[PDB]
Amino acid sequence: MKEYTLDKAHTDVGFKIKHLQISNVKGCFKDYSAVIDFDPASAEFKKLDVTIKIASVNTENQTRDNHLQQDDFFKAKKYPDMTFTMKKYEKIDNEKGKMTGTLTIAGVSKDIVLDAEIGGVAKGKDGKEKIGFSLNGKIKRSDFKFATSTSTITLSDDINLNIEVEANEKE
Amino acid sequence: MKEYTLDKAHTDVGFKIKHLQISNVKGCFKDYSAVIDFDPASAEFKKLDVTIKIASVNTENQTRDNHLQQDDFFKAKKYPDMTFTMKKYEKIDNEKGKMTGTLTIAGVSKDIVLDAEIGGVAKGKDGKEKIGFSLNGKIKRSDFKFATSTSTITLSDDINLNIEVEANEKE
Amino acid sequence: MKEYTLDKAHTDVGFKIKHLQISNVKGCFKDYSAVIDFDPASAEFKKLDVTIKIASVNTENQTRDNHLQQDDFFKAKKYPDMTFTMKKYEKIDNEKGKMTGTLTIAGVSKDIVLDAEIGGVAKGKDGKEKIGFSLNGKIKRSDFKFATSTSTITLSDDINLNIEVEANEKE
Amino acid sequence: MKEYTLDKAHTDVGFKIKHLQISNVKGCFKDYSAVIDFDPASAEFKKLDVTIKIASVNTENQTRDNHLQQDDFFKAKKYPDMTFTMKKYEKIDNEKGKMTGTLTIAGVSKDIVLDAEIGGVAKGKDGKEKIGFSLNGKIKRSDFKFATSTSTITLSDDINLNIEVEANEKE
Ligand SMILES: *Sc1ccc([N+](=O)[O-])c(C(=O)O)c1
Ligand SMILES: *Sc1ccc([N+](=O)[O-])c(C(=O)O)c1
Ligand SMILES: *Sc1ccc([N+](=O)[O-])c(C(=O)O)c1
Ligand SMILES: *Sc1ccc([N+](=O)[O-])c(C(=O)O)c1
Repeated sequence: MKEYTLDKAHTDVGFKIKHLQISNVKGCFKDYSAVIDFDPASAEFKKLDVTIKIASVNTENQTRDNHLQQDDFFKAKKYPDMTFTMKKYEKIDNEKGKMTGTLTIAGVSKDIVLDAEIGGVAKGKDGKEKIGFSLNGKIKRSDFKFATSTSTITLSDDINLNIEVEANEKE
Repeated sequence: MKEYTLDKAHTDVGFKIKHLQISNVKGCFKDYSAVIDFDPASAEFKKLDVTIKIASVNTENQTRDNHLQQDDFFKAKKYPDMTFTMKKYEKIDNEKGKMTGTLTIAGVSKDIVLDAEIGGVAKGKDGKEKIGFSLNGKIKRSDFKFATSTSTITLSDDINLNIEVEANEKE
Repeated sequence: MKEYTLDKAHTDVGFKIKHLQISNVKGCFKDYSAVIDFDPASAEFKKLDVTIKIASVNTENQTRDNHLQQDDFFKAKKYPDMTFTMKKYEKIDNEKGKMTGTLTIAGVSKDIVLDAEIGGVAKGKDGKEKIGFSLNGKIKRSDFKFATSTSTITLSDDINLNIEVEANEKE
Repeated sequence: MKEYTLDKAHTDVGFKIKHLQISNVKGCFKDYSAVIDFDPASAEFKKLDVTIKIASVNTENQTRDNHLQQDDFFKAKKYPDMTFTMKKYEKIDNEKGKMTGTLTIAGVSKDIVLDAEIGGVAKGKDGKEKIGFSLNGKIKRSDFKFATSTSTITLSDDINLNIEVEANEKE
């Protein structure tokens, strides 16, 4: 037998423990188009039709964006775009109204409600109109059979839509 | 009614979705002491007794370390230190053996097994001995009623011990 | 050395693996009171004030119900009741409207919106009025600093309110 | 305006909230074969070779068992069986020893250690030998690239092996 003293300099009294962390993935699309018909006399939307290029997704990360395009997500090869079609705008007042439309994600379509909040209506510098509104609402992954392989535990079943728009009159 | 065109520059077609992420918290203790009796003739440990100052924890983060000291973790005010006491070393060969001892965390004591792996035995530059071994093993939070408030979901019930030691002869 | 044959009858080739499962806790309250002023000429609510006895919770399980009363949940000793006070009803049509009111849980108050859906308005058998409506909406635990000890991982931050009411005229 | 009183009999003041629950899946295999060479003079294993029919899995549930056979698990069509081959038994004493062998799951092979605990050695009623031992150890899903599609969050990366054997001498 013999006696030793630790060399604290090259000794590590260590442990590893596994924990979970919840975080929001925030994201948008760089490439989309829309048709907007709005009546500032009454603060009513008349037609709102949006097409989004799935390809142009951005969640501030280069490799997860590619993965979104694959079979277990968007399947962008087969279904390159997602679309929203307004069916009904029910005004609450000049600032607020309930929008109902058809959302289509990878060929599956469901009718959703978004909360329209009008942030500002104006006649601009040049005497031509502008508006700044938002559309907000929660859709369920399950309702669109979207990313069915991924469990509702790992990734929430709820997606929260926040569409923030500035827009000017045409021609 | 009137027609608008989005100003893509001040429009954001956005979404938020919640996901979970699993990660290892790695950590050690900066301040501990040990008594080590080892016989290089036979590669057997004779006595190994460690005292760790809970206060000196480090998981590479200043604020979680403080939180570890609180009631729902270490309770360092009441139980400032954790201790290991070897009871039995069962040699497998010169590189490997099974160590059995008493671990005490916040006043609760249980007998654990660690896997001893001898990385190197030597007579040094100056003709005095050295050794470099490791002790590895999994303990269960539940076995020590440790952090009972925190669910086995958020934080694993398993803690993985990795004690890496370099040490030299005494006097 | 010697050769053996398993007795399949008293041999078990076994394994254990840990998995997570997501489930809805559904619940209601057995004991509450309300004041309801409604105008069937216009399908508008005028006053809606509810008081719920936290004590009377029921999630189909005797022991979790008790636990709900404790400090890390309702604190029913200090805050025996939760209250809702209508501030504003904004009609959409005769079937649908947006209700805004003050919810109070354990002394913390916040203004919420519920979606009112009128399932049926009637003059009854005896020529006295009835109505059957629902109130639906999502509140956030975090908004009320409710059950702060429990992580948003183990238990959702979102509570989904579904108030289903049948009601008859007074005196 | 008009005043109503709830019909408590057909009124439900209700809520739904999502929570996670951790549970052990326990399981075994009904159909396997083994070759066992053991020396009761020294309490050493000499040869231990097991073949397990993946098909015969049982986790007390008819539909999850089928799912285990599919591509995202065992792929039983391609890889019908899992095998263990002992390479080395290192005795600790007559009750305990460390077993090292090759585990193969769906064509991927890795060397594992199991803790052998001898529960009983005997010469039976009829003067022929018996033994009753157990083999215990943790393997990692990731080490065998097993069920790669399923996240380490939903299902633990750790599988815990508990092989409980009774066995009698041959011919
Ligand atoms: S367009 C856009 C890019 C990145 C992010 N993001 O922060 O990950 C957003 C967003 O917050 O919606 C939008
Ligand atoms: S002593 C020490 C400090 C920090 C870390 N760490 O990486 O968080 C370790 C470790 O990896 O064990 C040790
Ligand atoms: S009042 C009531 C009791 C039990 C349940 N439950 O199913 O757990 C409910 C509900 O579904 O809302 C209501
Ligand atoms: S062979 C066998 C069948 C069922 C179970 N089970 O309880 O799910 C076991 C086990 O506990 O190992 C074994």
